[PDB]
Amino acid sequence: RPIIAFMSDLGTTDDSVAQCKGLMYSICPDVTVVDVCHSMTPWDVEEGARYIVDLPRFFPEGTVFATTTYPATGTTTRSVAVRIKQAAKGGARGQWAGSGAGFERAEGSYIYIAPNNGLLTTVLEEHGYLEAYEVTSPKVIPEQPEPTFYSREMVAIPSAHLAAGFPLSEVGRPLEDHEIVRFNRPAVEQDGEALVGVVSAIDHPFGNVWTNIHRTDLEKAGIGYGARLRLTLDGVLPFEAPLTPTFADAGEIGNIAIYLNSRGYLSIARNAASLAYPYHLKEGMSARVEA
Amino acid sequence: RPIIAFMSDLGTTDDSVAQCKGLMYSICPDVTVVDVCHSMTPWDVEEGARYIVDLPRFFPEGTVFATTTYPATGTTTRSVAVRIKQAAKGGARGQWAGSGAGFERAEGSYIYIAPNNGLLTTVLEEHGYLEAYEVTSPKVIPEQPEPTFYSREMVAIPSAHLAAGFPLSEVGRPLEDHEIVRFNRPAVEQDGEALVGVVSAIDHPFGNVWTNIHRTDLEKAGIGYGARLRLTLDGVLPFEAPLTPTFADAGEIGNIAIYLNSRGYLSIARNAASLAYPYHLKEGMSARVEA
Amino acid sequence: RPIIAFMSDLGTTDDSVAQCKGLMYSICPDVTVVDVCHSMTPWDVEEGARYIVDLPRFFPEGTVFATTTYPATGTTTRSVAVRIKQAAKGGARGQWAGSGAGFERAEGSYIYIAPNNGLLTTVLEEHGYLEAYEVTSPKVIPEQPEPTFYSREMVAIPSAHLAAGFPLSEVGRPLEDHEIVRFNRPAVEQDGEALVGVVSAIDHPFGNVWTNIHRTDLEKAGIGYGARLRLTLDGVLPFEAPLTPTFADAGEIGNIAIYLNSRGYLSIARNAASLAYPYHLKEGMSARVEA
Amino acid sequence: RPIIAFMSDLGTTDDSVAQCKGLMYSICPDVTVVDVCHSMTPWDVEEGARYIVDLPRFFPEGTVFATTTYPATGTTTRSVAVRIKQAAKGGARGQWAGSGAGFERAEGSYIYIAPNNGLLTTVLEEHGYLEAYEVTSPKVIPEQPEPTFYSREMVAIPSAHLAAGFPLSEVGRPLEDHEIVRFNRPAVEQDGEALVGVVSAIDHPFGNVWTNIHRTDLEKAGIGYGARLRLTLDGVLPFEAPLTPTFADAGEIGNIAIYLNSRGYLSIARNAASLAYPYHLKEGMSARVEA
Amino acid sequence: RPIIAFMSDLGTTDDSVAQCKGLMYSICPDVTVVDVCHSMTPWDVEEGARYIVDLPRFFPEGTVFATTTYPATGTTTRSVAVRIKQAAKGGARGQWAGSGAGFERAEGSYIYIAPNNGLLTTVLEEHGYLEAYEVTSPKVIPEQPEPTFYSREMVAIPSAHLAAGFPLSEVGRPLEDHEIVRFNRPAVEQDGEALVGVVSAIDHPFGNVWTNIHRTDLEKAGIGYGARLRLTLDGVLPFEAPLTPTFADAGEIGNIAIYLNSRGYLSIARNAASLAYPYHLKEGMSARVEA
Amino acid sequence: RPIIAFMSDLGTTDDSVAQCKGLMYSICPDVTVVDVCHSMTPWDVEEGARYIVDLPRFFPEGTVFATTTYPATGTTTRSVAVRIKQAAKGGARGQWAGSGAGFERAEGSYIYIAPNNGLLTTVLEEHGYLEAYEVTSPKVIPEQPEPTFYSREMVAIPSAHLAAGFPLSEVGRPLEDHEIVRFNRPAVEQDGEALVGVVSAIDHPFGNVWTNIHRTDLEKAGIGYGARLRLTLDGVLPFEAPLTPTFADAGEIGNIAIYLNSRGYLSIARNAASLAYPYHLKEGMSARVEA
Ligand SMILES: Nc1ncnc2c1ncn2[C@H]1C[C@H](O)[C@@H](CO)O1
Ligand SMILES: Nc1ncnc2c1ncn2[C@H]1C[C@H](O)[C@@H](CO)O1
Ligand SMILES: Nc1ncnc2c1ncn2[C@H]1C[C@H](O)[C@@H](CO)O1
Ligand SMILES: Nc1ncnc2c1ncn2[C@H]1C[C@H](O)[C@@H](CO)O1
Ligand SMILES: Nc1ncnc2c1ncn2[C@H]1C[C@H](O)[C@@H](CO)O1
Ligand SMILES: Nc1ncnc2c1ncn2[C@H]1C[C@H](O)[C@@H](CO)O1
Ligand code: MET
Ligand code: MET
Ligand code: MET
Ligand code: MET
Ligand SMILES: [Cl-]
Ligand SMILES: [Cl-]
Repeated sequence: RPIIAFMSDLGTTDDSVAQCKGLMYSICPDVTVVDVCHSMTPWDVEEGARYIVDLPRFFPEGTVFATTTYPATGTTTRSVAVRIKQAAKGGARGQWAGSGAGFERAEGSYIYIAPNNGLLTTVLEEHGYLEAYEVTSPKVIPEQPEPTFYSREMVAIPSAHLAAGFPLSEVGRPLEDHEIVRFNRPAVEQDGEALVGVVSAIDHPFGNVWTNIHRTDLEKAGIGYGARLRLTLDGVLPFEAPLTPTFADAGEIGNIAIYLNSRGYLSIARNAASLAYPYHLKEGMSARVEA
Repeated sequence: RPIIAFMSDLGTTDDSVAQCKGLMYSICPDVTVVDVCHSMTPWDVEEGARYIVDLPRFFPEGTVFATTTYPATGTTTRSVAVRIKQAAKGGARGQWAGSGAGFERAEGSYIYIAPNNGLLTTVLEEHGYLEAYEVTSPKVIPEQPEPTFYSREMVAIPSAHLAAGFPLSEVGRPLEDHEIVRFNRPAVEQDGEALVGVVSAIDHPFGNVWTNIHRTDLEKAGIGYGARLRLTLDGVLPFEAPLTPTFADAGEIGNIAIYLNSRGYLSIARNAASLAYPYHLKEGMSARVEA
Repeated sequence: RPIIAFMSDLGTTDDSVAQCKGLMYSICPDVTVVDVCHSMTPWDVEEGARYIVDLPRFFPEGTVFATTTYPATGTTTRSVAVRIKQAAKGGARGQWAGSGAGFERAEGSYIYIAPNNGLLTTVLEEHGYLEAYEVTSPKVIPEQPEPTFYSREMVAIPSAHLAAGFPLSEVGRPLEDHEIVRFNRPAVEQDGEALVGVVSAIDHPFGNVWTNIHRTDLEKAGIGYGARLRLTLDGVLPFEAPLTPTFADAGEIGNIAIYLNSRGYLSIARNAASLAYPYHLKEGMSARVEA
Repeated sequence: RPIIAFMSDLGTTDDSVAQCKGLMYSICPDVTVVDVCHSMTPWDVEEGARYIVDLPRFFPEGTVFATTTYPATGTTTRSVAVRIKQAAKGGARGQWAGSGAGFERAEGSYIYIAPNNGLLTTVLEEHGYLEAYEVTSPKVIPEQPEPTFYSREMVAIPSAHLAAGFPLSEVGRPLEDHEIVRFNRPAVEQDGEALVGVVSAIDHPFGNVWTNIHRTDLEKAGIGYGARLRLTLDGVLPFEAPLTPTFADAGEIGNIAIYLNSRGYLSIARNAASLAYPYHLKEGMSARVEA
Repeated sequence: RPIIAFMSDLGTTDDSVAQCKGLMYSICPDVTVVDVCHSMTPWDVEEGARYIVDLPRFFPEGTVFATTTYPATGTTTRSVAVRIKQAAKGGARGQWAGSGAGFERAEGSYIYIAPNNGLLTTVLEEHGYLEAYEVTSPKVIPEQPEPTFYSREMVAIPSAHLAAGFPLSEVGRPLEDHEIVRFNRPAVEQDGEALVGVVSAIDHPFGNVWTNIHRTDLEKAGIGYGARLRLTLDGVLPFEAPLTPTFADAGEIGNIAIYLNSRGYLSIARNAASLAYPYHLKEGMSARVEA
Repeated sequence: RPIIAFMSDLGTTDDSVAQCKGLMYSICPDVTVVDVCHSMTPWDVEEGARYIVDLPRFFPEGTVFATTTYPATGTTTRSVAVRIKQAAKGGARGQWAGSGAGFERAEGSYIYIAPNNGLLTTVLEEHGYLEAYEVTSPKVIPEQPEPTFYSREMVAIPSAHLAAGFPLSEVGRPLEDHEIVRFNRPAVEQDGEALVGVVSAIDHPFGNVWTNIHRTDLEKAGIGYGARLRLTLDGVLPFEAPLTPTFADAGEIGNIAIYLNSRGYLSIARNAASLAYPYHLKEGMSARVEA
């Protein structure tokens, strides 16, 4: 039972995704293709990264992540295929996913295949890796790749060979670390007792607000649950709430909750109401926090 | 081949759903996860109800409906898991789904697992139930549920245990009826020969308009096909048309059809054109019909 | 493990699709359903055709394409079921899809099932057909089809019987060619050295612009890679770029690329930026190319 | 203290209008300039005509109407200057305007000055004219008119000379009737008892709906106050109300009133609420009335 | 030199206003018509009131305010004409308007003429009045008023007779106080040290935010300039700033200023930036303040 | 008959402007107040400059230009009052405004009064100045200026004193040149034969596009009428057209005209259609022209 978990920016409006899916079933008859999502902001590798980094602990070992936004499509660049190290505990407290105590996932048990454009930055940082390869072998990519559709040609297709048991180290030469392109994570700065970060995303469809201010960033300025926090978005909209586990802790429908999202990050929202949408709060706006 | 049919408000923009799907495949290797939809109006239990109520007759016996919007996530609340009684004929005339005479579905053959927040109201109304359970066992929910992601923790995960043959009655104690939270259906009033109801939905992507005025509500005011109806949306926009089986019965492209939707309810549309969109007609307006 | 590739206009907002999916699994237990996409512009047969015509080469032989937009739902019209001839090479160069030299696909290896409203126009013209049939048998459609939901009753349901091995020629009587409804493809005109066509689509979610000016139309005005082209949308926005394989060939981010899309068509876009969205360029504007 | 009543499409966003105003005061020191409005849809002569045709009765005799939208600016075309015949009674009943029995206005008492593009169509047809002239004299237009600003140069400037007592017949040679450009008024058709017309305008800022169905058109289908009318916009929105003098006659706030607007035309609206705005009703939709 | 100051909801899109203006110059040849504004929210008497209440001290004595929104147009209701008592000091500090020490304005020196619908509520409250009259005399209103245009017929027209020296007390019988319709001012409540009020308007075109929390409301909870204030709009967006005279006091471009607007009311804004528009802050949203 | 020509960003939605106008009539009974416009982009000094610079040649000698956006309101800053030198020919060829040969305007005949924030930059550039003064005297500004309404207090009021014959040099001390705040004009660069500039404005309500590429900038690259120009907005949308006097020169409705606007600058539009609006072209984009 092989599984390819598919993430791209191909959208949900035409047959793009299906074409990849057609190819995946054609290469690996028994595959289950799990859509991650296909609707990220085109070419936004940083956004992409957020969608792919938290996956491994949820999927059965041997799962293959075909993760792609490919602005460099049709160029000589080639995909990188890495087998990640730890599945890594994640979440508001840092645990294994699943029922009971969660499902402990053995190391070396997932492979990502992605453009070598930085998409895998956070994956590599949070999970580490055992081995990394340039996807150049004509046994796993087309001999005449479609100039514009490298998401299909240099990702989908070879994700399928990988799902189908094609040995990882045969896709092309090993890549040294400096050859795996990285992007720079926007850093969280401890100026004063405060923590400056950014709204790193809007949590659709609810309009919850997500900052890049991680738990660890918080537990080092003191801040843990119960703590009365002042959170300031866009530099002008301040907000006050205690840090709480969840939304209903805010009290009435509409009230502000400051909480840690399911990825471990300081977030803000309204209890059973959208905070972002009425106020057009958006990704890229700054975000300060202090108790 | 166990099937989990998945309905949520998780959206289609991040890895939320896939996280759930990963866990599903991990708990129940053989599962086929069928998306119902994941783009309901967040926290709108009434809306969600409408997407899950008519499913059972279309799915193979033994299907599990993982259905969730969970405003109460992170609280002490626990999901309910019911096995429904009748699959229940549905539709504009009330029939079994499928080719020929349709496929009759044995009683007691589907289980719903949902927040105990009322999402299951109309399900229980239309289908009745054999047994209902508080989803509390550590064998089918996390010991450390992610505060904010109870859709994953108290729904996805346990739906997978259930698909996997985990005995329903072992998820937690039996729930008495009064403990199964219900919402109140907004009622249709026979004031005069008229029927006041409500636009209960816009039928996306077509812009057809659906009222909570069910057939039985109509065949007790007399009205059946052929009948010349006056329908009045928002209290201001009147409409005249015979009740007809379908859209093309309206005649020319753009003409008004008053008809009965595939769920059995009084609806209005334009023949091969959108009624709702040019006029900004919404889920929530007043609907009124007369002869 | 046969496969139904499903394309419709039913949207991703309600349980419509899943109802069809439910029936599919019910009729053909072992089916894998592949979503093509379900968010075509309602009733736009020409658009739908675009989404279905290039699929055969991608899917394993025996794949069944349930392709539907059905404004004539509820009428006496009956769907057509064709087995296509050639899987037909496609793309910017005209190749088999897949790794290596691609996967050659035997003829007579795919069935399309659709409303007889013209959706399969391009299919039939680019792939040809071996045999065509009116879908009338009670063995594959309901005895009381839901008047408004012929996508489900006259497509999904029977697509499932055909996936399940139901002999194609037993769905209903053979249709003669003139009975397969055709729409008229907007033609490309060689007025001068120029080539007048149309923006056939906006390529979502990137905002690339696609014309109905096919490569063949190009290679007979001389035009091939390297050529400096003037492309003029809407009649007033001219555009100058050499015809190149891909986006990055435009140079800096934002630069215009004139290139052939993955379907073989002349297209225009910006390198890692949206061309269509900032300027509200929309399908249907004139499009012209010349040396 | 003579008066130039000024109507144009120059907008209220730049100094365009004021430039004309500046010239007006410069040419006719004692002028009072009355803004009619300057935010007509650019180049829409039919709309402009609506704004200028009913003014004469309101202004003191000798008033000069500088009325302009000039797409032909910078060309050899020259404005027409007419002295109108009748000030012409107007309104829902047909009366002189003002207190008491209103202010009867002598004939031959107002001059219009406009592009010879058809703007004065309705003017000439409802008021008649005594004398018409091509505005060609260097005594009233520039010797080097600004190519793009013929509203200023071929209207405002000369309107000022005429306000200042410049003899009308010395602006340029007389024009014969056939040389005064006319546009064709969309006609109201008595098909049955019904009356087919058009939504001629949206009455901003209220959202009332105005048809080109004049009272006279009404009083010959029988229709006068008290009559129960069916009015049908866009072909599908029917509407039922008695024809009444005013809005409050509809009863409660929000209720539909069918009434005659202040220009004599059949109109529809909501009592102290907008009819057109919530439903995006727009000028140009069909409009029909009957008993 | 008589002046009529004109305020209505007639908009700036057609000849409505001009028709009134035509009539005004016709009744009172020497009048100067000063537009106040014509773009208030139709029928919003409370909004209207805010536009008319602060005027008297700016205009030369004898000025006449023609102030109208007239939902009751065409009914038997009649306008009220009042001569107000004091011109009343206004502003952030409460002073006479003008150069030097300002222009002291004698009592009994302004008349308002308005629908008797409550438009004059705040005028009457802030300025008091000497005498009040029903405008019924056929010497100052038409004998056949246009049903729909009472703004013109029962306001403009008789504002002009009043400007023209027609004795106030001749317009119709005196009205006792209980006959002058009043609306209820939304009250500011001292719950705790805090002051609950409302955003009473958005200050266009800047997007400054205006509350109904008057200076006096502030100087009674202590609050005066310098004071560190917490201001909470919509119940969720808190804000902190010192109360300062003006915008630049906020410091950097973009910073929040809490200040008293030119009408005396607690306001909030961004220094040289819009506060309302990016966040879609709107009239009707609550507004708390506390130091 | 003294004229105050008024330009501000006060908008047209409240009584702001009228407050100013009231004071104007109160200080200078005989004044005619001419609105320039009041809807400029708040605080956008560059924009405002463009609305006030070309006025003088259109107004009678002695006219006073009250021109204001005042971000610094409430601060110690004080307005500047200058008497300009030349009225300065303007336009697409450079002429006096008016009928015949136009009306020559004597030097030293207009005064501008404005915030000393740079609003007057291009005025002083194009017109030069004879004398400049700090507006400080209590005789022409309030002793207690309203902190927030310096447009009224330090502009409207004193413009009225000036219209009223109050000696310019008595408003406050003479200002040396370096004390008259200037902004920097964004410059046009002759890189190659090309001219890079900027869309300096959208010409509302037509959607014509105005560049800061002045005629003289063009007649030194050679370019005069007849010349075939390539113009490139936003760096992406190219355009080809002869330089022509006017719009109709483009030929058919909708065709592109490249021409020189009434202020002398290079502009682009569609003949009797909007260029800017369908394409969302904005004040601020890059403009580039070549041959
Ligand atoms: N106009 C474009 N500029 C830059 N990159 C683009 C463009 N269009 C598509 N892409 C990329 C992203 C897809 O994942 C990928 C599919 O191979 O193609
Ligand atoms: N702002 C919110 N307030 C209250 N509850 C919220 C909020 N956002 C998401 N949720 C809930 C509902 C999801 O279905 C559910 C999935 O765990 O999470
Ligand atoms: N308003 C309408 N007029 C005509 N046809 C409509 C309408 N809405 C849906 N449809 C059709 C097309 C879907 O594919 C189809 C699903 O069976 O339903
Ligand atoms: N793009 C354009 N095409 C054709 N005509 C236009 C355009 N813009 C303005 N106008 C005209 C009409 C104004 O009344 C007039 C003012 O003289 O300028
Ligand atoms: N549809 C309407 N419902 C209620 N009131 C309306 C409507 N249209 C106009 N008005 C009012 C307000 C104007 O000031 C006034 C002009 O006399 O007419
Ligand atoms: N938010 C603001 N920040 C800074 N200044 C502002 C603001 N709003 C108005 N103004 C100024 C500019 C007006 O022209 C001027 C009229 O007094 O008031
Ligand atoms: C708490 S909402 C559950 C889905 C959400 N997007 C998340 O990952 O946390
Ligand atoms: C153009 S890159 C992404 C694939 C594209 N939507 C296609 O159909 O080719
Ligand atoms: C309809 S009430 C306001 C006047 C309206 N705009 C008219 O033209 O009559
Ligand atoms: C401070 S902005 C000046 C105009 C504003 N609308 C007011 O009355 O205060
Ligand atoms: Cl991040
Ligand atoms: Cl108020």
